[PDB]
Amino acid sequence: NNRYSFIGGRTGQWQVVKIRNVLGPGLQLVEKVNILNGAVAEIPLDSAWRLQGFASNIRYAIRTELEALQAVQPMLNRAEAILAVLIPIKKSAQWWEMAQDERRDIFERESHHTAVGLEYLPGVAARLLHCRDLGEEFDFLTWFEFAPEHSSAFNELLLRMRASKEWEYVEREVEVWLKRL
Amino acid sequence: NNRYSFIGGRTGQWQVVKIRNVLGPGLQLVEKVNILNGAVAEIPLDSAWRLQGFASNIRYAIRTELEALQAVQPMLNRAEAILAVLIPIKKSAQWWEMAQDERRDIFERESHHTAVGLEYLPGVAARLLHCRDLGEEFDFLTWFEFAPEHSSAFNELLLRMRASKEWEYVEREVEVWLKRL
Ligand code: HEM
Ligand code: HEM
Repeated sequence: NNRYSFIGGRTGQWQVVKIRNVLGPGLQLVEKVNILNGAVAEIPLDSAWRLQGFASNIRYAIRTELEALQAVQPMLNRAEAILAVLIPIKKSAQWWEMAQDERRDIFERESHHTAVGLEYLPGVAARLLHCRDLGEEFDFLTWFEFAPEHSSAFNELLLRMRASKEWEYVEREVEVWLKRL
Repeated sequence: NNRYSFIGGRTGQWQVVKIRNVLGPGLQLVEKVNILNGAVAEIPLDSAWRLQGFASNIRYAIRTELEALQAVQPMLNRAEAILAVLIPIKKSAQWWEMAQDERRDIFERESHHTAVGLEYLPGVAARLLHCRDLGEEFDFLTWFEFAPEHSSAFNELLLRMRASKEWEYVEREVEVWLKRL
């Protein structure tokens, strides 16, 4: 199953440390996030929101970039990786109307998204889910986990990405900061 | 809503003319296809199969190709376009493991998918739905409609595509020929 749900509520594997509503409408503060490898039909009664997305095929990375990523990408659930961040992201209609070469050029040629990100592996385990096609309010769910010693580096990564040409097309973004229970 | 379901059975807006089980397991012959804008969990007991997929963003076409397509592409639902063909397609695992530059290279540089297809517009209207990400048995639902005068031209297009490098990665394919009721 390539579908995952993130339920904000009073149960889950992750305790919410804080929620930062970076751009556009935020997400209601909750105690925990519950991650499930499947679709959940309705938001539970005592829960505040449900996000969902699916794992999918590569859209932009070229073979040499994939080879570099797979060489350093860490697994999930490392013993030391007790911190995580869930960052749902929505991109603008102007982004989605662009052609494939236009979006690839902004993504890598102009913003160096992969090249910049590669600097912060193997410290940071990063994963991507897609959800525009499900009709969700966000387009992507991005997931990161790392040990506390890499907290400052991860903030530096965020600083760099938010200044990139690609981020001129981000129109909604929320950070859910988490600690493993 | 970008989700569409295709229910093969006794009712629908389209009459089945024939089903050509081109490659791999076919689809049961039915009287009609009912097309619904949205997901459907269950189908009538009278129905034999359900297909589903979603409309999505461009994955391969570059700006100059989009410009050429927009200049000649017809709209769906032309009064004259009383014939349609629903062609579900599944590509191999080897295809999906490839990186984005590798798949683009096969799609256009080697197979001339868009260049060949442009030769059959404006006669043929077309739409692409995606469903690998939904866990479906096919990867794509492709849709084509045209006036009867263009049936032989469409069959020629099929012949040219099935001979391309890209089609060496197609592992399941069915043609559901339809007439608008
Ligand atoms: C930590 C190191 C990172 C690496 C190695 C990395 C690498 C990548 C790669 C290779 C892709 C393209 C996947 C594809 O071709 O389908 C991608 C997509 C994406 N990443 Fe990153 N990334 C990193 C960090 C981040 C961060 C910090 C964020 C958000 C703050 C982020 C948000 C996204 C989004 C939204 C996409 C989807 C882009 C689109 O399809 O338009 N990534 N990432
Ligand atoms: C009739 C004229 C046609 C034109 C102008 C055309 C053009 C295109 C274009 C530009 C794309 C890329 C869409 C994107 O970038 O996301 C595409 C994708 C596709 N087309 Fe066609 N095409 C035609 C006919 C056909 C036929 C006859 C078939 C099957 C029998 C077909 C099957 C597909 C499939 C399966 C894809 C998705 C490829 C993938 O994502 O791997 N097309 N077409």
